[PDB]
Amino acid sequence: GPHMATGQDRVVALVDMDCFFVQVEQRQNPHLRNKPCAVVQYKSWKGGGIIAVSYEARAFGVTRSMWADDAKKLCPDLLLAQVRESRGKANLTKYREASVEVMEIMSRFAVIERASIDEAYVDLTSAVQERLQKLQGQPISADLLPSTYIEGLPQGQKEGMRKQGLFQWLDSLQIDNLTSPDLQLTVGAVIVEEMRAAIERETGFQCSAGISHNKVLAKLACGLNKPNRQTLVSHGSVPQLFSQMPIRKIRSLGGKLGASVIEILGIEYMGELTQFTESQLQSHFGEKNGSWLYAMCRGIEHDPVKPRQLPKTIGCSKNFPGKTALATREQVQWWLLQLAQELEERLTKDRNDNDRVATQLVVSIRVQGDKRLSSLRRCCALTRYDAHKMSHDAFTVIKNCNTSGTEWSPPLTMLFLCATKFSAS
DNA sequence: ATTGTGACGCT
Ligand SMILES: Nc1nc2c(ncn2[C@H]2C[C@H](O)[C@@H](COP(=O)(O)NP(=O)(O)OP(=O)(O)O)O2)c(=O)[nH]1
Ligand SMILES: [Mg+2]
Ligand SMILES: [Mg+2]
Repeated sequence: GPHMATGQDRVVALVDMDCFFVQVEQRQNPHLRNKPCAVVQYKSWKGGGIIAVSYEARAFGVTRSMWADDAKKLCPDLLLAQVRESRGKANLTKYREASVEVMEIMSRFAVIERASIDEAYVDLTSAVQERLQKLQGQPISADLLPSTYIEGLPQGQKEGMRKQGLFQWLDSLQIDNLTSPDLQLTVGAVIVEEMRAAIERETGFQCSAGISHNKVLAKLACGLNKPNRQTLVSHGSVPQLFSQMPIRKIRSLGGKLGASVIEILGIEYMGELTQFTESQLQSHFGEKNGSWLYAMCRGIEHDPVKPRQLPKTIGCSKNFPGKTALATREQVQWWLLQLAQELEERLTKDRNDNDRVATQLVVSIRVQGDKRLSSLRRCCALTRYDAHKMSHDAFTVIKNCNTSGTEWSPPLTMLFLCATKFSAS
């Protein structure tokens, strides 16, 4: 009753950019705007692999991970932008820099946790307290939430249903109680409207946001009304939402763990989790997962918004599939040097921008026919931002995989260099 | 012959 804490302390938002790499290319190339288009990596093998799709193109069934030739079968007027290639590999620099544009704007409003190239969490609890004090009890106008959806409303066209849901939400608000969680979420959603307006005005990119009380609900909410919309998921809307929410839709249950939850417990939806005691979940899925699951199916999650705007690692990766697998010593050296050269450029820029230095170089390889994605992961010291030195050290650290008596065997299907263990500089 | 990243957990 009174002592059952509800995980309504925080206001957390998740902002994710809509079809981000396509928007970056559409800003640079006006001819792609308001068109079915996608961004691919490479072009020789089946026209390249798609990693980003505009919503127009999605209406035709185009998705990420499709080959571009297959996508063209679904969508014959599809436009394609290609990722830059450098030293024979995909170069994602332009999007990392567009990302930084967006992150720098988000940082003005609150402390953010970069969750990926195109998305960040925001802890808005302090900002909402401030804005609540400034309103001095003034009610909240639907003008202030022009793109906000309220999940589970209305109850009892799209813009119409959205505005109906927003009016039902706003007429039920107790605006006098500075401590009502629902009010706090509302004020958060006003601030997130302002943040998304600033992002679009200062970059031309559009995004969606989830506003809720924790990261998992914010992230789930963010997807509910993409594109170019934001969704408030209240604590009170969790039971209905989760009663038909497949377990795999929750961040981190989309894989092996989620499948075991489904299979062992004999359930399909998030809501059904509430019928198990914490100990039952801890027995089946370990003590941590169990605690996390017991709280999560009630809408409660405690993972903090970490103050971390920058990646913790900087890495360069390239597959060598099938008959392009590296089979000679010269080949492994030339590609370790290409990877090391890109890594060096990125690290030198990181040092000058962010006043820090990586201290550990990780080399990962896959050998042909291996089942695993990574066959060997070995670390060594990183003492200089010198590509020739890094590549030589990667070779020294992996050379004892070669079973040849000039040749390389088994042939390498992946090289991966990664700088980690950063330190102030 | 999705590929290229990046976080975090387990032991
Ligand atoms: N290299 C590479 N880049 C990828 C991959 N997957 C995604 N990206 C890149 C391209 C993506 O633009 C970007 C962000 O990924 P999302 O937020 O998951 N997708 P988006 O923003 O496109 O659409 P939505 O509106 O649904 O959020 O990361 C991949 O497998 N490989
Ligand atoms: Mg996105
Ligand atoms: Mg994303």
